[PDB]
Amino acid sequence: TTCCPSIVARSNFNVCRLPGTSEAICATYTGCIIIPGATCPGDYAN
Repeated sequence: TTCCPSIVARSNFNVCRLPGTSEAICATYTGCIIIPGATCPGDYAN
């Protein structure tokens, strides 16, 4: 599951994913995070 800190970060993440870039690389690129659960925390609300 991916969780993003802000709207901008999520939008950036989605563009990063368009060529098929691994989630983990898009995460460090944007500040989004990958978690094993389905429940994003309040400080990664987007």
